[PDB]
Amino acid sequence: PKVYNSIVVDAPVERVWSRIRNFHDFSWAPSLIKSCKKVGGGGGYSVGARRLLNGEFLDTLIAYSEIERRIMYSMDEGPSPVSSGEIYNYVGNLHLLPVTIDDTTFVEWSGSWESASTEAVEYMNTVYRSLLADLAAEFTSESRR
Amino acid sequence: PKVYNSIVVDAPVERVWSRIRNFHDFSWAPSLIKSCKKVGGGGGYSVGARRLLNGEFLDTLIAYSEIERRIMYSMDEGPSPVSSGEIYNYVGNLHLLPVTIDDTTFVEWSGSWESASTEAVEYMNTVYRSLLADLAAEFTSESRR
Amino acid sequence: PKVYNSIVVDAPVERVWSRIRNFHDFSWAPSLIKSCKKVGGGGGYSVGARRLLNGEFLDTLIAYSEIERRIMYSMDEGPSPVSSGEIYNYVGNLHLLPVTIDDTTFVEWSGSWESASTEAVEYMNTVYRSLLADLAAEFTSESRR
Amino acid sequence: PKVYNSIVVDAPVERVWSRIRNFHDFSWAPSLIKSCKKVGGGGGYSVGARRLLNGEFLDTLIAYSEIERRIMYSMDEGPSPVSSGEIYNYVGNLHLLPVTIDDTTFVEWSGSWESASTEAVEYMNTVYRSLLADLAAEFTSESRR
Repeated sequence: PKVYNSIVVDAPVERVWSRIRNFHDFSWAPSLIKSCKKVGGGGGYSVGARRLLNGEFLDTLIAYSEIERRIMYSMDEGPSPVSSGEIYNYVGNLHLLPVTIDDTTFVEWSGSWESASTEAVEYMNTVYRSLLADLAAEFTSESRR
Repeated sequence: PKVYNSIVVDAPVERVWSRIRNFHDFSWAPSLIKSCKKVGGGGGYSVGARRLLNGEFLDTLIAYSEIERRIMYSMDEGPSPVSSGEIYNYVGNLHLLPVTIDDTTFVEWSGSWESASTEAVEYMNTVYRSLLADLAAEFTSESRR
Repeated sequence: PKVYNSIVVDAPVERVWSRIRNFHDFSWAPSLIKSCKKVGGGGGYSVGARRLLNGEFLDTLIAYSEIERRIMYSMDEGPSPVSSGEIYNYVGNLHLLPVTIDDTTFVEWSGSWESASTEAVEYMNTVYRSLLADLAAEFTSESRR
Repeated sequence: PKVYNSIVVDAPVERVWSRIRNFHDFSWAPSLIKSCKKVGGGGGYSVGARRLLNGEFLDTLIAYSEIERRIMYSMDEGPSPVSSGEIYNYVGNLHLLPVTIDDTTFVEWSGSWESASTEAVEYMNTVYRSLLADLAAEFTSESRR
């Protein structure tokens, strides 16, 4: 199955990227993400780097693009209904584009995986919408004053 | 050289696509496009189809994606400073994405070409911004009532 | 689930493309494809075009790229284990690249779908390998004399 | 302008990738590359990493994909005719695909840049063909014994 969620953020793309570009800095989504621990070697832009979030999501960075402003990762472990016992080949894909007419930012987040069920679809929609909502709340049409 | 312009349109992506999806229907950008004539065989979604706009832009459809909502074309002839005597390998790339949180539409338009100069850069920025501005004006935050 | 199969064909990419580029001409894979009937409007390069193969595979063209030499389609109906009762969102993706050093052709064919099982994986591997094998047999290192 | 060169290598894709996957290890192309020095922070898979080759090519890693087996970089400095005084926005794109039928590897290398001339086209074709030729020579149809 797969999910796709997107929002427009009232801040220039360079600023939004500067904030989210580090695979080991998730401080920008404090609602859902309570802890983000580096695991394995490699820094925040090093493909192969890993992280553990909330003590239960284990992610590996599988692709990074400075030029396209994209971060892609596998979710290697997670809580039900996205545990490794119920899904496989989970790939997350977070990507920015400029909205040039008013110098804002389009943010898209895709997820896809294999599974015998669609049980995880609602759950990841909820997760991604929360993460994106934090990102938007940080860059408001008035927070840009 | 290349150009990139984008806007957010206050209408659902299915509606925006329905309006722009036909390579031979350019009625949605009346400010700059005064006439759009079919040239050669193939309909509005047929790769290889061609069109003449304003009696001076000759375009060929070189790629079309219903699934990705993308139209790509070569500009084979055009007025200075985008005539075939001054540039080559012009490719235009028009593409939609949904903004899911509020059910709006992100629209991006890219152009790239080869040239001894950048003289065409300002000119195409002006063209694309006008075309996109028509698209936005048609789908206003209030025109969605 | 998904499948991916590829081969190298001893013929220039322009020749291979010329042979496979028509969504309604499948005469190049006579082993598995016994009949290919046009369904609905639109010609062989018209996105939206449909075809029925062997009286049981119903395909729709969902993307076409002359510039990238790619054909993408949904399989809307098929025999078990790829019937619409057992899988959904089947997308096939057939794409050519030149092998420039000796002027040959790389051919890749991808398939992906959603399903409660992987039962269709072996089956589509078998189908794609047969189709590609026909393509190769037609363009041999000696058939290029 | 741009260049595109490709070859088929008689070795499995995992082996070819293992050999070329490190932005700071260029030992696989000894014909043209005599020295490869790390510059700046970040390791061989860290986007932002830089290198100096032959004391004259300064490259920065701008994208890396483990999942797609791709390395992309900007050439920030180089000898004429690819010096920063004569070209700009040089991007190199090195990418592997499996040839599944016989378990070999397709290798493609693209380059693109902006320039008032095409003088660099022949020159980069020559460079890329040499680099690829080293890669092939290392993995021969008999070196796989």
